[PDB]
Amino acid sequence: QVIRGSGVVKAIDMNSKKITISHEAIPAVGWPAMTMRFTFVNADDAIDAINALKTGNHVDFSFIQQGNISLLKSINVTQ
Ligand SMILES: [Zn+2]
Repeated sequence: QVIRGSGVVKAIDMNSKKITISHEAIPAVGWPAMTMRFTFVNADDAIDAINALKTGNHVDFSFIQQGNISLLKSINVTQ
């Protein structure tokens, strides 16, 4: 139920708490490569996403599915 992904951060919205990630195929849930919105709960996850947005560096992340909400459980940026 914890799903892992990778991609590039393309957008962040602090009102909706949404990180837009252009992610790779995720075979565990049968999703193709897409640009999709993930919800963050913690300022740390947002600050990692914001540094990824600046650099364009690849990001690894995990989330769970609640319908239209993909809830971020972790995020790592890679220099
Ligand atoms: Zn912290």
